[PDB]
This record gives sequence, structure tokens and C-alpha cells, in this order.
Amino acid sequence: MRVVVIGAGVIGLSTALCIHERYHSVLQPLDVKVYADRFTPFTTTDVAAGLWQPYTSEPSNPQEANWNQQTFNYLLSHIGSPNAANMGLTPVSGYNLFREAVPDPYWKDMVLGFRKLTPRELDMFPDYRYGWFNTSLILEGRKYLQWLTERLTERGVKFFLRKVESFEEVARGGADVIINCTGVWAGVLQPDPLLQPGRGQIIKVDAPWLKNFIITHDLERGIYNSPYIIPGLQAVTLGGTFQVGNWNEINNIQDHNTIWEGCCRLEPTLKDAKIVGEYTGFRPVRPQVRLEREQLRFGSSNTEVIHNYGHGGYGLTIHWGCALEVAKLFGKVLEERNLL
Amino acid sequence: MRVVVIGAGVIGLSTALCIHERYHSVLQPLDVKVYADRFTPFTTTDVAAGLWQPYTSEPSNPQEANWNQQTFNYLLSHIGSPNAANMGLTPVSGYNLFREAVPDPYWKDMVLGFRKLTPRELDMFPDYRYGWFNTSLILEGRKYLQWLTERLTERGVKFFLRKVESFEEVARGGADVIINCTGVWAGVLQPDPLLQPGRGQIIKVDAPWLKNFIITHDLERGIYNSPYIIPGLQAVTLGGTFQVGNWNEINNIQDHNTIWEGCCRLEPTLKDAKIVGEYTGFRPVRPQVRLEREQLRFGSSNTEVIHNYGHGGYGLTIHWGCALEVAKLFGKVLEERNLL
Ligand SMILES: Cc1cc2nc3c(=O)[nH]c(=O)nc-3n(C[C@H](O)[C@H](O)[C@H](O)COP(=O)(O)OP(=O)(O)OC[C@H]3O[C@@H](n4cnc5c(N)ncnc54)[C@H](O)[C@@H]3O)c2cc1C
Ligand SMILES: Cc1cc2nc3c(=O)[nH]c(=O)nc-3n(C[C@H](O)[C@H](O)[C@H](O)COP(=O)(O)OP(=O)(O)OC[C@H]3O[C@@H](n4cnc5c(N)ncnc54)[C@H](O)[C@@H]3O)c2cc1C
Ligand SMILES: O=C([O-])C1=[NH+]CCC1
Ligand SMILES: O=C([O-])C1=[NH+]CCC1
Repeated sequence: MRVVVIGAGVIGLSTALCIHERYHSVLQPLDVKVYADRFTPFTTTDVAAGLWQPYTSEPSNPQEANWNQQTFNYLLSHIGSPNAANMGLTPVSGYNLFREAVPDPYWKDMVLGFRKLTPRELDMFPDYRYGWFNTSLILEGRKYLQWLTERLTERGVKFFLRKVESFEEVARGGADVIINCTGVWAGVLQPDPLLQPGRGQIIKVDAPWLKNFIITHDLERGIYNSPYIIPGLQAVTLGGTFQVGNWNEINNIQDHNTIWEGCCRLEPTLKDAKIVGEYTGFRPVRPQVRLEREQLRFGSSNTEVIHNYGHGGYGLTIHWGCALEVAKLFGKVLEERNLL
Repeated sequence: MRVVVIGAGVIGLSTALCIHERYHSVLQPLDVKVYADRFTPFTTTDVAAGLWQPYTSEPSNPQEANWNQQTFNYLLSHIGSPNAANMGLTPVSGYNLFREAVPDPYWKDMVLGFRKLTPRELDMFPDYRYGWFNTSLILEGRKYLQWLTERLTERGVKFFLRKVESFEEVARGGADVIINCTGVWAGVLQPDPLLQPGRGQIIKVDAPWLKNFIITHDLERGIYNSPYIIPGLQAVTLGGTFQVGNWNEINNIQDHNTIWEGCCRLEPTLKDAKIVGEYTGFRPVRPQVRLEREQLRFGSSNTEVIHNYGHGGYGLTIHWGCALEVAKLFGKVLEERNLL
């Protein structure tokens, strides 16, 4: 069959791989090709902190909780492998600081070693009087993409720099099945008011002495609209902005002072940190992830399409689960066509 | 008063600073000076890993449990301050793997968030079926020694590169009080059958992606005669040797293999870790830390002496609790001499 994936982010490449690994043996020419107007490190995936943590609230679709859980285990099963770090994967323990007592997250048991913070530990962060501690994983979006690209390439998959203007051209181009992993820009290919950008700015800095992630929470200003320090492989990520509706791709000094001044107050040792870089990205916000099939006829050419976008600020946290689901829906596309 | 501190390690410098800050305001000339035949980075403290962690077995001396506690609370309180990292101090979380069940360490309540590992986590470590997880602190001996030095420098204390041949030469040289912090070579100035070296070799390596510490235990081969991965400030420490009675100051190939192969089997990502160095030091092994006074007359010259040595593998872990004890004993010397 001829598969066409649009999107070179974590959802694009992970879904492409998951599809190939699943049906390359049963399907003869499985022409999977990737179409993107910008590849790594130019994606939102590259700008991501990398940490594995869903929101503090339950998703509207419990399927997502399932997909997160599946993504943790998939990545957890890699801990103990020599190529874990080369995939951009490594463990990290950390805190979630609250200005007041909050209920446990739904993902409390998904993560490793969850427990509430003792007052003795809160003494480290005076601005907050409640929190959680747990162990999770780092999935450096950039490193993970270079890996997936490296993996898919050897799988025979071809990448093409192309801004898809419509599903039309792709279908008539020869696409038997089209996987739409276009993120926050999906509305172009097909209008969806539910998808809005969740602008975020970060400050990548050299502060290697920082091992633990630290995520503070302001219940009034919204999720990730509070400072956070999230260590990665080669650097640390400082952030604290989530602006929904903002399409400004430029870094503003206003947010630079909120992040820095906030993070530096969180961790005073940050004063010695050498700023490596600063970026801005658009989290694909949607009331719920769009992962479903859709048939599209274009003059007899009934082209099947499967969407997978709207992952907001948990794209790396949910990538494998969602990808596994697309492959499941791709099987049904294969069997209704009697192609299996 | 003229105080002569013998030893430029964490025990010398820390005890030196603890006495000065203690009596500089009440004692007019407080001639404090340090004598050492080797300074950082050529001390045992410079080779140390930095992790605050006593032995898994209880001590014969209940004072060591307290001194350990006092040291943790001292270092912990530095967390939240801007200079913690410049002192070589940073929080670290990690595991303690056993090949079988063991009893909880007396210091379980001293650390942060102590709890037993679960079957789910233990699966990560195929060679180990038991253990614990907790949060601790790193105290990079090298960086800390560079810190105490500069601190004491500005305090007025002078440092002299001189190999003391006997307490006598010092006692007759104008020393009203001597503080013995000579480490494992303490036996020279005064023989000690109980004091023996606990030779250790380590492998510094560039593996920044590693955030947690893993300390494996082989109950048959003794403490630290099993691989351990302790990440530090700028690098990662790989270890696994504790050979008492061994005075060989040369790095052997045998131990290199023990550490490398073991750690690389514990943490396979180590295959990409570029080695930065390889070191050998001698732990001041003693059934119990010697911290006590000793009057020594040298022909009317009654020189008071205060020993502080035999800290083995928990020097960085217990330094402050010991140093704080010396300044107390030193307080008795002063008042028994009517100098207060
Ligand atoms: C500052 C910040 C920090 C974040 N931190 C985290 C974190 O710690 N953990 C986490 O899980 N998530 C985090 N996220 C969110 C995470 O980055 C996203 O959920 C994830 O990147 C979404 O993946 P995606 O598949 O949509 O790919 P995206 O990279 O958004 O897009 C992939 C592809 O879409 C292609 N594309 C789009 N439209 C077209 C078109 N018309 N034609 C052709 N190609 C097209 C692009 O070319 C691109 O290659 C963060 C986000 C931001 C902004
Ligand atoms: C491989 C290894 C790893 C370790 N890891 C850890 C760890 O993770 N955590 C931990 O808490 N501990 C650890 N330790 C133990 C720790 O290093 C020691 O407890 C600590 O260094 C002891 O300090 P010290 O006072 O003996 O000083 P030392 O540095 O041993 O000695 C201080 C000074 O004594 C001077 N001196 C001695 N005799 C004389 C003399 N006659 N005249 C003049 N000067 C003299 C020397 O010049 C020297 O500079 C480790 C030890 C080793 C070997
Ligand atoms: O998108 C984001 O800001 C984050 N995602 C995981 C924790 C922080
Ligand atoms: O002596 C040693 O090697 C260690 N001390 C505490 C952790 C490792």
C-alpha cells in the first residue's frame, strides 16, 4: 500500500514507525513517506522540555490516560538498554510544587515512586506549602526525533520537504492512506476551531549540577503559567509560559523576565547558569486529542485518512500510545479492503 | 591562642572554619593555621565521590549517628541558597540495590523520602531483587575544599605546605592547641593499629544524561566492593573497590575492569561515556572515628591535642558533625585555661 504521513514531529515519526513495524511483513510494497514543511530541530517537539508528565487534571477522554500509561511502559522498558540515552531517554526524579493542597494526579500510579512531600522537603521551596515527588523519564524531543528519523530511514521510509496545501493533492498524488500528524497547523488542511495554539517560551541553560526537575503550579494563572526547571541530557530547561490563542512565534522580553526571574528565585544557584538558547513553540491545544479515521472521496478516489494531533503539552508523554492506536485503525483499513 | 590544624582535607578545613567562626569574636589573637603536605586536588577528599550516605550497618559509636545527622541538616539548609553549587552541593536521588533482603539503615529517617523499591522498579535492575530509594546530597570534595580554603583565607587563617614529623615540632613551635586531622596517615605522628587504609579506585566519566545514583551491594564482598554510579556536579563517578590493608597508590588494571564492566552492566548507556579520569585514594578505616582530646607535655609545654580522624568512607558524610564537636572540646580547653 501507499501511506502518506504529514508531520515530522514526535507524532508523525512515531506513528510512521509504529505502522511500518506492524505491517511491513504482511504488506509487500508499503510505501510510507513523510511530508513536512519543517523537520527537526524546527518542530514544536524540539522546543519541548522533554519530561513525561500529563496534566494535573483528568482528560475528557480516558483513552488518553491509557495512551500515557502505554507510553511510559514503552519507554520504561528501555531503561536498561545501552541505546536508551541515544534515543533521548533517561530517568529523572522531581517535585510538583503547589501554593496549596491539591488532589493526587490520575497518573500518580503510572509514574515511579509517587508520594506527597514532607514539610522538611517543602523547606527547600518556601514559596510553596504542598507538593509531590516522583520519578519519571526524559524524552528529549530533538534527540528522539533524530533517532526516529534514523530508524525510519533504515526502515526504507522516505522523507520529503513539502508543505501540503490540502489532503486533495496528497490523495490524488497517489496516497492510499494519509496520516495527519500536522499538529497546531492542522486547521489549514481541514478547519478545526477546537485546535488553538498554546504558546510557550523556554530558556535552555547550562546548569549541569541540577539533576531533579522542579515544576511549580499556579492554579490561578493556568497550567505551566508558573516557573519550572527541567533538566535534560546536555542542558536544563527553564520555562513558565502557556498562552492559548497566541500565535506570536517571536520571543518576548516580557516572558524572558517571568521565566528567568521566577526560575532564578526557585533555584538561586541558577545565577551562575550560562544561557545556551531561548525559544518559543506552539502546543497543539484541543479539548481532546484527535485520533480517528475519516474517508474522503475525490472523484472515485476514496482516500482513507487518520488524524492524530492536538496533544497540547503532553505530546512526548503520549506519542507511543496514540501511534499504537493509529496502527490499530490502519489494520481495519487493511482488512475492510480485504488486503489481509 | 595559637591553634595549629594538621590536615587540609574536608576534616581539617571544616574543623578550622568551625573553630574560627566559633571563637574569633571572643578570642583576641586567634592564630589559626593549617599544616598539610598535600593540598586539593591531592587529598583523599578530592578522590571521594561526594554522596552523603553512611554505611548500611549501625555504628559501634552512637556519636557517629548524630554527627551524620548534624552534617545532613547543615548541608540541606544550604539548599535554597544561591551558593550551594559553588560549595559543590546539590540534591541527588537514587537507589541502593541488594541481591537479597536486608534491614533498613539507621539513617533512613535522616535522608529524604526513604522507601523500599517495588517489584516494578526492581525489574529495571535484573541483577537485584531488593533495595531502597531516597533523596540525599552531593558534596563534591574537590569543589568544597576549594570553597573552605577561600572562605578560611578571607577569615585570616594561613596555610602552610609542611609535612609535620611530630606533634612535638609543632607543640614546641608555638602551638597552644593542635587539631589532628591527618586522615589515614595519622598513624605516623601517633601509631594507630585500628587505623588502616580502605583503598579505593574510581572512574570519572562524562555521562551527563545520568541524573540518579545507583549503589549496588554485594553482602559477601563488603561495602563498596560492588559497582556504584554516583553523578556529581560536572561529571559522573563510577566505583566499586574497598581493599583495606592495601597501601598501593597506583591505579591497577584489574580494578579498572571491575568498575567499568560492572557499571556498564548496571547502566549500559555507559558505553558512550567518555572517561575523564581514574583515581585511587585511601579511606581512613577505623572501627570508630577518633575524636577526643589528649594533653601532651613537652617540657613544661603542655600542648592540648584534639584528634579527628578515621572517617573511612563517610568523611564528606560526617565532617560537619565532627568539626562541630572539636570546637566544643576546644571550648573546654579555653575555659579550663581561664582564657574565657
Ligand atoms: C515550550 C514547550 C514545552 C513543551 N514541553 C513538553 C514536555 O516537557 N513534555 C511533553 O510531553 N510535551 C511538551 N510540549 C508539547 C509537545 O512539544 C507537543 O505536544 C508535541 O511536539 C506535539 O507533536 P506533533 O506531532 O504535533 O508535532 P509538531 O512538531 O508540532 O509538528 C510536526 C510536523 O507538522 C508538519 N506540518 C504541519 N502542518 C503542515 C502542512 N500544512 N504541511 C506539511 N507539513 C506540515 C511540520 O512540518 C512538522 O514537521 C511542549 C511544548 C512547548 C511549546
Ligand atoms: C574512592 C573513594 C570514594 C569516597 N566516596 C565518598 C562519598 O561518596 N561520600 C563520603 O562521605 N565519603 C567518601 N569517601 C571517604 C572520604 O573521601 C574521606 O572520609 C575523607 O576524604 C576523609 O578526610 P580527611 O580528613 O581524612 O582528609 P584527607 O584528605 O585524607 O587528609 C587531609 C590532609 O592530611 C594531611 N596530612 C596527613 N598527615 C600529615 C602529616 N604528618 N604532616 C602534614 N600533613 C599531613 C595531608 O597532607 C592531607 O592533605 C570516599 C573515599 C574514597 C577513597
Ligand atoms: O509543556 C510543558 O510545559 C510541559 N510538559 C511536561 C511538563 C511541562
Ligand atoms: O566510600 C565510598 O565509596 C562511598 N561513600 C558513600 C557512597 C560511596
